[PDB]
Amino acid sequence: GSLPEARLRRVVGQLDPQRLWSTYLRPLLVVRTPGSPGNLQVRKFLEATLRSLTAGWHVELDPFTASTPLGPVDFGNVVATLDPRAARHLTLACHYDSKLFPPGSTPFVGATDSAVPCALLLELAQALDLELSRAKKQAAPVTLQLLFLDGEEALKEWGPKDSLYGSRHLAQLMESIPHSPGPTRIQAIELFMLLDLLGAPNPTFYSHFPRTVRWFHRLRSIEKRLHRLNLLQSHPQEVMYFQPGEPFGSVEDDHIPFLRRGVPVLHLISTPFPAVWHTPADTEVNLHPPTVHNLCRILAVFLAEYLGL
Ligand SMILES: COc1ccc(NC(=S)NCCCn2ccnc2)cc1OC
Ligand SMILES: [Zn+2]
Repeated sequence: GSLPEARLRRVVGQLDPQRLWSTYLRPLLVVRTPGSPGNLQVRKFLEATLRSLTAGWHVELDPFTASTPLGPVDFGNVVATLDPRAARHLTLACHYDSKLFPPGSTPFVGATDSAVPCALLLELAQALDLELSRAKKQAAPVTLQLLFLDGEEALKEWGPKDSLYGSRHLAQLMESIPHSPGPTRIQAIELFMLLDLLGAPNPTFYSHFPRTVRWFHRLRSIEKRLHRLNLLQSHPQEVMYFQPGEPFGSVEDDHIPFLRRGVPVLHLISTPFPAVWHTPADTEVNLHPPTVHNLCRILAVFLAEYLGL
């Protein structure tokens, strides 16, 4: 089910690039390492923004303390589920923490990693609010869930035990909570789409999981179409972002604890990584706004086709 063209143009017209940039992105671009005041302030900002949406999302924190290389630290995942009555949901996810670096440099704000992914989820929820509201009122069978995960990044060196604090905790939590039909909230996740490392110029994505390749092909088909319809900028070839063929390698990320429990995953991560990755230069001024908005348009069409909005 692809959107009719006139309806596609209306959905793209519901996006507001200034809102995405100023209302959703800019407030995130602060140091927000786990346990920090700035991380708490970004967590509160995400929650209050999500609760304001007219669709009436269920918004809850998953708070926990875990041992880290810095000692005990408190983490909190933000979990927004549009209709908690629904059997299942499309889940879109990203991490809202920023990686800790030691004092004495320009502060690391992780603009691509992952402030842009967070702002994209907020803008999609806002831009499709009316249709999401009306689909919930119709008791649609598949709802939408947005996860803003804390503690993706290593606190002092990446490995199985110093990374993915929020996603490890949340997948285990969901496994422990019954859901109908379920039998647990893990089985309610129909597709887990993880956005990471977005906003740099010239991203390239590959399909990381054969099991979900049909959704990857759908994103490619949407890129192609929007290009044809003169709705992408700085996009001189038909297919630039969604590359065919095998990936250059897999990337450990917040999907792992869900993948291991049998959840279907699509990993929407640029590979190669942004040039600025894990340097202090991963900032607003180094983002490529036309690429951010192109990605937002592709995702908005994807979301509207996936949920029948
Ligand atoms: C510089 O290019 C790379 C460096 C390392 C890896 N390998 C892994 S397993 N990375 C895990 C990344 C986790 N993450 C996501 C966001 N911030 C951190 C791959 C890279 O290019 C494909
Ligand atoms: Zn990172």
